Amino acid sequence: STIFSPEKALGLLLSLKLSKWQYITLRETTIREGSKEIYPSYYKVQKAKLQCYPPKAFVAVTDSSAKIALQALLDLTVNRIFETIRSPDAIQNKQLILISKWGFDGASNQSRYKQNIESGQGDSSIFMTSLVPLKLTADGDTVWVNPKPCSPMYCRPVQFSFVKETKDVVINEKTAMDDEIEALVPSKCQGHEISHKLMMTMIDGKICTYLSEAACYLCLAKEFGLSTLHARINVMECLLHIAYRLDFKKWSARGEGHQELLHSRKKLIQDRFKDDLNLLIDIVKQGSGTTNDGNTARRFFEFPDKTAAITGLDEDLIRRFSVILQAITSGEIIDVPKFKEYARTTAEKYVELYDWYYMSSTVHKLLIHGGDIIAENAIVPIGSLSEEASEARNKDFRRFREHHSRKKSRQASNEDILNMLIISSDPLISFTRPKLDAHKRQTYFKETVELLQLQDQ
Amino acid sequence: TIFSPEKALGLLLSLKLSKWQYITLRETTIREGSKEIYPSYYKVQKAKLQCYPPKAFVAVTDSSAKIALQALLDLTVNRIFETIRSPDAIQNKQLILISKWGFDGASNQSESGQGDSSIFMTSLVPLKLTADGDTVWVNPKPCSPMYCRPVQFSFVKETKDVVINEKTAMDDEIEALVPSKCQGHEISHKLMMTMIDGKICTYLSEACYLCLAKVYEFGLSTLHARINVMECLLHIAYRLDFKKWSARGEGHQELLHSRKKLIQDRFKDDLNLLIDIVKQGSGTTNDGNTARRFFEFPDKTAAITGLDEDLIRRFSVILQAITSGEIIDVPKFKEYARTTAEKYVELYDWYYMSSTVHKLLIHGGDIIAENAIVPIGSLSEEASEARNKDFRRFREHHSRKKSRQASNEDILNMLIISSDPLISFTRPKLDAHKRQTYFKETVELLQLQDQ
Ligand code: NA
Ligand SMILES: [Zn+2]
Ligand SMILES: [Zn+2]
Repeated sequence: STIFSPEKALGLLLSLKLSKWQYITLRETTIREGSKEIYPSYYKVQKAKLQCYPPKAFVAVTDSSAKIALQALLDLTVNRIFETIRSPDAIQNKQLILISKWGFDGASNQSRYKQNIESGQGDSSIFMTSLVPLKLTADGDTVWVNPKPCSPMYCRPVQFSFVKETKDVVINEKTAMDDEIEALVPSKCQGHEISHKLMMTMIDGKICTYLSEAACYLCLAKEFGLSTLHARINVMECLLHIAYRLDFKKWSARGEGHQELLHSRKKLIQDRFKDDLNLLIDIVKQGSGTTNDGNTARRFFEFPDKTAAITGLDEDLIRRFSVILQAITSGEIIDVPKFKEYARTTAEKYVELYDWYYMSSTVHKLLIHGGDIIAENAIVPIGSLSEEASEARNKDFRRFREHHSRKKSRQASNEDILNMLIISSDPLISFTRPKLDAHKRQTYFKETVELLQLQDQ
Repeated sequence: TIFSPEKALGLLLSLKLSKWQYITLRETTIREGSKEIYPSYYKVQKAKLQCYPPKAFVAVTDSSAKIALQALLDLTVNRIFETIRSPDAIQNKQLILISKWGFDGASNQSESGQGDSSIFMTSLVPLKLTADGDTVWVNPKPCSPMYCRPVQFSFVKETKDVVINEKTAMDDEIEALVPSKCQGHEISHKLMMTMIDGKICTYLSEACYLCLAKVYEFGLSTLHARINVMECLLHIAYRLDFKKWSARGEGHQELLHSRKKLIQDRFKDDLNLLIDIVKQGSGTTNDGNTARRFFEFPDKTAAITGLDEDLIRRFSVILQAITSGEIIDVPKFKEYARTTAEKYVELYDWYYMSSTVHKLLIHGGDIIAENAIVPIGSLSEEASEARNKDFRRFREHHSRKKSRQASNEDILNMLIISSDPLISFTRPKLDAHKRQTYFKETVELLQLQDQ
């Protein structure tokens, strides 16, 4: 009776970032011109939103943290997965196997630059634990399978607190998860009974050394959890470091008078980013040396034509690295053979231009082993997704503050972001969301969509 | 296509849609099996170009922006003709377009941005198109910003000088007005400077009959109406402890100041509002943005100030009707003002009502009825607030020296698009913003109850 389902409307809502009253006015104004099979009522959309939420008795929103009980979240997901299977009349109901993925990561944030003058409340540092469902197995066969195993569209939020990622809080979160994992592991839906097998694979290198108290093969033709956030930042930094040394073109600035003009070049480029782009590109807040958020790296690659004029780097190289990071962070399906050729050539262009600066471990793992990592669905979006939430609460806090107190508006923000994270990671809602945002449509390059083989023009 | 490019462009403004929100909205609407809905953004952008006057006086500096009204009137006349049902007006030997003009200034507070951020805007409104004395076209919203054509806005504090400076600078371009041309008809222009308050009139020159309601002390500025009523309510709130008009008295000043800071503190911990904060010269630099938030939540403001909630919402509903620019049910408004007035004396007969509150409640119906409400000012404020947002977006991809003009360039255009006669003819009766904020009593006064 309506072109857009209430759930499909909710998709269009997220894909466009439309407000409640923009959608109501969009509806009314589109009716008054003679067509009502298009959009449902917002009453129907609000109900579709409510259907994504888990029960209110399992959701803990403080002025600090936010937590869902892992039992409640898995059961919620199972139900919404069944509503996307073509004919959920499966034969094995004695046992279904839902294979799921989990992990955690942390991101930082800065609201312009405001020291001794705070623009609101919030630690500007978020720590999020997430879960992703992978395969639905009955007697050894695939019944339903995740179409985007590394997209944030299936990155369910479990518990995010606005705390810095300590070695302790990592171990604290592992045992806090392992216990609620090791304790309860059943589920029920639509007559079938579903057990859960969880794998902690959304983990980077530093977390692994924590949990244990503690190499290429020489790189054959004839590897770890790659964070989208970590890839985007450590490549910007690698490109910046090359830019500072363009005067002498040597990896080590240890030589006679090289350090003298590296700092000279670095200050020229730092100033160029501030007045040409309003970017604090390498400005340090004494937190071991590089307080560059994912926001800073995102804007460093947003305009390859301009970053090259600022840094003195080659535009071809910069655009190549940006297109790659876009494909990674989209969460969409990447044409692995088409990607490997693009990565293999980007590497060739690197040594063509800057063979003197050795490739960072992150750049090596990206360009040289990135094709395989994509192919084995081993890319971790908790990082970038955790940051995008932080940017979105500080936005919500500045909106709620105008009619609520600080301690109350700070929780109304944690309440709303948990919801926004649930709708966006909902299997039935994500089942009909556009392959690329209005944001992704505007920003992604010609080469990027070509790598994603997207017919979502 | 269901939406015309101009009608889509209206939907664009009414929703505050970005270029890429509209493109994705279109694509996503096709991908679900329906094309006939929205036109291309190139066709929408072409419609935007059609509102602009030529390179004749695209004058956007790092400071000001100005259009010659000859180019603007000819522009307006042409866009007015595109809205008449049957332009078979036989009498074309002389057409009389009667238009309205004036100017007003607004201030602003928030220094990280660029700009003096105090704006002074001169605007023009077309009223009637006369053929041999007969109505050919008539303004459907004579006080709405939807027909408030911008002539020149400079970022200057409204000085005594710049008023007279603007008066003769406008007066000269008047006598030099050649009759406009469109569709074989010849249109002469008669302008009246009535969008003017009492302040401007005493400059140019170097009352109640014992009250009788069934210009009217010059009219009513929407910007000044919201501020001078908020301030009147606050002054009542500060003196609630002793219930006397005079702030003098035995230690009254001591507890009046105590109440004023109590309420000022409530408006910060509850609302993040600077209610009477001064940055220059022992003053009361309350923005039009500040008055909008003072009335946005009458149930909450009343707990803060200790005032009667009914009264606050009543004053808010009225100021919303005034500022909407839409047509107000004059008989239904007069009854609403005349009852709000009764409620005022019911609660606070001890505080004499300010002249602005008197003019509104007692003479406001008639001022509405004679379309004597001036939106210059609030429009200048919404423009000023909208440049600071473009500056914050353009700066993040452009230098300051260019972003300071790219903002002035874009704001003049959006003031033109919003004041374009053909676009406003098919614009939604009330914004997406007005949907969320306007109260039931407000919509009923505009009689938009079912839209
Ligand atoms: Na508005
Ligand atoms: Zn290797
Ligand atoms: Zn009177």
